[PDB]
Amino acid sequence: PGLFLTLEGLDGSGKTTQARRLAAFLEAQGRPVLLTREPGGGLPEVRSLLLTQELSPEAEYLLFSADRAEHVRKVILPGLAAGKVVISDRYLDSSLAFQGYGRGLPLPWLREVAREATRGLKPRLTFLLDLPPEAALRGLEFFRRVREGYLALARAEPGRFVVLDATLPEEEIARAIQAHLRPLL
Amino acid sequence: PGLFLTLEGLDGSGKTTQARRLAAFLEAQGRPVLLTREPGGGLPEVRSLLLTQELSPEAEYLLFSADRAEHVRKVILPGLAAGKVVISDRYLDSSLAFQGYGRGLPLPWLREVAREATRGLKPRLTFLLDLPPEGLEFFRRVREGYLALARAEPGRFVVLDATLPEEEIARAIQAHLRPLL
Ligand SMILES: [Mg+2]
Ligand SMILES: [Mg+2]
Ligand SMILES: [Mg+2]
Ligand SMILES: [Mg+2]
Ligand SMILES: [Mg+2]
Ligand SMILES: [Mg+2]
Ligand SMILES: [Mg+2]
Ligand SMILES: [Mg+2]
Repeated sequence: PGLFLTLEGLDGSGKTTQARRLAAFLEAQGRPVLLTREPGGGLPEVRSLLLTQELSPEAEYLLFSADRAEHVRKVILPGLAAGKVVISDRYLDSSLAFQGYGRGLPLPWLREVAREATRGLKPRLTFLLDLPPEAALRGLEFFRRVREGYLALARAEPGRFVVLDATLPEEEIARAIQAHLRPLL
Repeated sequence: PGLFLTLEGLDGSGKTTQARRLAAFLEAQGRPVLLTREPGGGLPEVRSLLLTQELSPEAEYLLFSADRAEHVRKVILPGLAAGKVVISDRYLDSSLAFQGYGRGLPLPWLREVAREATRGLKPRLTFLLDLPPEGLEFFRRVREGYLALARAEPGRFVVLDATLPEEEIARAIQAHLRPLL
């Protein structure tokens, strides 16, 4: 038991919708599931703080890392230990795309920080809902750096990333996630 | 140039009292000074997050580091660039002693996190007010941890007996500084 999955992409890429549909799919199959998300699954106040405040990228990354540290320890690892499929809407790859490719932080430092923040926990599969910023349902150069950063991450770890066309019908996307998922159960 | 100084120790060691007196002493010597402190110097709200019940040592450190990162960029480096004496009541060594020696986090990771957080900025001198720790086992660890950090960097740390009268401590800080004036 225990299966750790994540969803990634730009805000408005369909992640919550696809996390919900994946939950329901797994509920329909009798498989215990836990939905969670970042930011805020570890330290809710990190999410609400950063709604109205803009910090250096380093400080932003470090707040998200503290939230992720609590999130992994109090939510994700306990859920996995109970044998659940734990699905996180955003995880480490979010910081790497947004604070790294987006705001310019060096990836090897981000990962060194993450190593103890996440206790080395990595998803078995990560679904990237890929689209241009203009297609997001909810400046443009920044968001394009993020989109490309995600695609770069996916190219480096083709054993973990599944890249999906986020502009396809939500049902069609969900059925694609289910086919990629079927061999792992 | 600008001069970066820190004060360290357990809570109740007098390090805040000495930070305040040093600032006034330099400020009455005409030298422009910036008095600041951690936690709160970079992200004043960090104080709320740090009080979270059952916070993991990793998360606690990462919170202090977030404040520290903002502190260095927005307050300390600009102060130093203006040629001020910048005095910080607590800096990185507080995390090394409390979250490393106290809560058990590995020092090399703490330092690697710190290297971008702080942008490598080290105090020229750090005044450690050494107070006997009287849970107690945790404060013994922290107290001894601080002494170990001082032993490792004997040019940077000035270890002072925190039970001496306050004005004697102030005079001993002043004497260590006079060669940088
Ligand atoms: Mg991920
Ligand atoms: Mg992290
Ligand atoms: Mg730090
Ligand atoms: Mg210090
Ligand atoms: Mg500090
Ligand atoms: Mg190191
Ligand atoms: Mg001590
Ligand atoms: Mg040292």
